[PDB]
Formats: sequence, structure tokens, C-alpha cells
Amino acid sequence: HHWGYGKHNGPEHWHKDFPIAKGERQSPVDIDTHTAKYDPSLKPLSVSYDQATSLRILNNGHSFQVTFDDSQDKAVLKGGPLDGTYRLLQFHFHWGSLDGQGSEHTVDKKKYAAELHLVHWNTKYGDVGKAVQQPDGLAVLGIFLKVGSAKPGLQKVVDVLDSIKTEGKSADFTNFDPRGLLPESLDYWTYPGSLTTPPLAECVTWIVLKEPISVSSEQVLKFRKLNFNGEGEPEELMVDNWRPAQPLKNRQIKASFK
Ligand SMILES: [Zn+2]
Repeated sequence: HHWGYGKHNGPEHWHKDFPIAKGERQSPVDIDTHTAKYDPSLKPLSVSYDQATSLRILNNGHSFQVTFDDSQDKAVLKGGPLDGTYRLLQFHFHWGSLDGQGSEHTVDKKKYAAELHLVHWNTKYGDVGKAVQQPDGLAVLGIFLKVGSAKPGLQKVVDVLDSIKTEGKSADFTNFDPRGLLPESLDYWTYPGSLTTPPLAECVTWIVLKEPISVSSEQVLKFRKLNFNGEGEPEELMVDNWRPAQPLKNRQIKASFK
């Protein structure tokens, strides 16, 4: 039926409705750290999030997402491997049922407990709908989560999750500052890829940060209490909403760091 992460509608099925699932530049991938190429022509990332305006938090039945006002250049990503200015639209997470799985990207086959995606779109295309049709339309910042110490800047998000437990619930979520989710270092790997959910469009420049952030077990536990289902349907916990690594095919992963 409609796609998801279950036995009968999960990632191994998606190609029937979205044939680009078997394409040449699909995501995520395993990052082989010994095969990644240091590229000294890569610039530092510029993350300018001081003027970010968050709007809403929403359970969309496959993750939860925080949406931002992208009507002007408030929260932007520039530099790195990018040409031009990319506006922050939303962030969302992927996570597991257990601490040893949950990330989409892996590093030398290592899985992390979760993965944070900050999705940005190239302002030269005027709106995000147009941007997803272009090979350089989106830039997604990927950040790994490991279980350890708590991340204080994540707590405002975990404390509102009980109010968006089921599919289609949303809530006002203003004045959230996404800088509190970033690691110390902005060293990164980058490669051309795709959205990791349908429609799996091959429009993404991936920027995956080397340094994970730490979250506590109590914080990740709250993610795992969300539901895939709508209110009044049989309860199905929202866990393991990650798509496995795809073949690299004819691509090179570049590193910003030696
Ligand atoms: Zn994602």
C-alpha cells in the first residue's frame, strides 16, 4: 500500500512505486574512511542560523519534523562544496529500536543511534518544489547521535513530543534555535546523493559531519515512544525509520579534513 518501514511496505519495496530507488545516486551510503579522498579545494562550511525562525513541529507518520520560515534568507548554509545560498526548511530525525542502529549513513559500517537531517534548498530555484527537480537543488546536513551525556539544546524538542504522538498531529514550536544541535567541529564528508524517503529524488548534496553529538538514553527513549499510526488505529511504535545503505556506484566521497 502506502510506503513505510514495515515488512510489507519497507525500503525493499519502494522501487515498485519509485523506480529511482534503484538509481545511480541513491542515499544513504557507507562512508569508507580509508577510501574517502581529502580535497583541499573544499571550503569550510558557513552555517548562519542566528536569525532562524521555527514555526511548527509535526508528526508526519514517518518521522517528526520542525519547520522554519524560508520566505527570506534567515537561516542559510553556504560554502563547503556548495555554490550559492541554501535556506533551511526543516529538520527531522531517523532512529532505531536499540542503541546500535538508527542512523542512515554509516562510517566504516558503524551505525549510530540516530541521525539528524537539516534540509536546505538552493535559492536560485525560487521554491523547494522546483529545487527537488535539480541535481543541485538541496543540501542536507547530516549529524550522527550517539548515546552518552544529554544534549541540553535538544531537550525543548523532546519535551513536546508527547503532544505529537500520532500521525498528523502538529504543534506551535517557536523560538527554537538549531545551533544547539551542532557539534563542535564542522569537518565533513560530502557526496552527491538523494532524498532517503520517497520520492527519493536525486537532488541532494550531502554534507555529513564527522563529529557526532551525544544525547542521553532518556532523550532517545522519548523518540521511541512516538507512533507511526494515527489516533484510533492499532499502536505501532515509530522506531527503525531508517533506510539501509545503498550502492556507491560511480561516486567519490570527499573529505574536508586529513
Ligand atoms: Zn532524513
